Amino acid sequence: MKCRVWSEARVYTNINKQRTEEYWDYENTVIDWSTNTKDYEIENKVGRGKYSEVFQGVKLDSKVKIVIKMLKPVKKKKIKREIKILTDLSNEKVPPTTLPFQKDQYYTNQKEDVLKFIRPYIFDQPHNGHANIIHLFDIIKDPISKTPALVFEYVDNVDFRILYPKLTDLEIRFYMFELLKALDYCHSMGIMHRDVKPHNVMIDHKNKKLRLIDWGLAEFYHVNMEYNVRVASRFFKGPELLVDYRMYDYSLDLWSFGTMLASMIFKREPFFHGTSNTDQLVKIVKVLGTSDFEKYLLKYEITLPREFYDMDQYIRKPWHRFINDGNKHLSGNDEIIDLIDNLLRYDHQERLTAKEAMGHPWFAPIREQIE
Ligand SMILES: Nc1ncnc2c1ncn2[C@@H]1O[C@H](COP(=O)(O)OP(=O)(O)OP(=O)(O)O)[C@@H](O)[C@H]1O
Ligand SMILES: [Mg+2]
Ligand SMILES: [Mg+2]
Repeated sequence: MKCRVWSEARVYTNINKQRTEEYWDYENTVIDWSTNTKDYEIENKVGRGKYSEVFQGVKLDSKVKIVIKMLKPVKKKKIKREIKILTDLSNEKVPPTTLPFQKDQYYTNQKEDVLKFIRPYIFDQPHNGHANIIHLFDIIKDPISKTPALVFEYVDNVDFRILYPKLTDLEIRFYMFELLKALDYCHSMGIMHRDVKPHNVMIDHKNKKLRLIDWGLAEFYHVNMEYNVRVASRFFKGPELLVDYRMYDYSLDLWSFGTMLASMIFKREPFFHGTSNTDQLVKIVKVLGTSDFEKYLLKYEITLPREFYDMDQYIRKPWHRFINDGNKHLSGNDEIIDLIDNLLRYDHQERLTAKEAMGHPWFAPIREQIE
């Protein structure tokens, strides 16, 4: 019961009032494990993360190449949550983002101060964002090792530290547009991803194919719910997580998207490089400035956690200052700077929504090629 000023999502506010217990209540599901990995031939390791080791394999009946995510020990409800979210997203018969746009059903937060953040531009067309969500094929648990495991669609992915430096301006615009479609869809489904970052974005470059993976930290959005702030990874944590504003929403994903984008555009990786939890906030404020930070704390009447009282006064760094000859081919236009500026805001309510971001001028060359 931490928050003083209450906050609600600007968009898609009431999805989980519309949808009921059988959709969002992951704790009261029972996982239908497959008793055997007999349907699969498990090959070599293709990746890892904080919560898993991931192995390439083949589904023997169809010969489809898959991955198997072997889950490290965690609370069992986290496993139920990942499975529920993945199945909700894949099993929706008519993805809401494929339907005709309805503004009154979109901008659902009707507070006067929140409505001022509606942008003059918006992508208002149906889209295939649901097709950018990784597909879960099976749930398996070996009888001998007792290891819970998730079988997914395989993506032929290269580490971002190898791929991203090779990408052209137009290719970054393309892929980041694909990511926004995925986010618009999961948000429309009343779900926050909460771990948006390069390692969780599979790209098969030769097939121009993008998948948003790793749904293990995702959560259902409920109006005025206070969430744990110890989620995501240090470098991608929004200001709300650092100052312990627990009543956050889908906009957290857009901060993460923005920080990922800022890294690609300015070629500084990671963009906010904190040496500790404390210093992570310092790295952010060093950029956005102390002045707007304090206005933000005042707006929500946030009592700053104890650790941040040794913070110095910082003058805002204009984005222009991040431009240099190494990156100017990606950063040297007004459009990208304005996009980044409108994503990376202290106040979560101020940030572009996925749909607004998709309608931003920077994506014009991508939108042009849709029809
Ligand atoms: N479908 C896939 N195709 C190819 N590689 C994958 C796939 N799924 C996962 N991987 C690889 O395995 C890694 C770990 O998977 P994932 O991100 O789902 O697990 P995690 O342990 O929850 O990660 P995090 O530490 O970000 O929470 C990924 O970063 C990726 O490199
Ligand atoms: Mg991951
Ligand atoms: Mg959104």
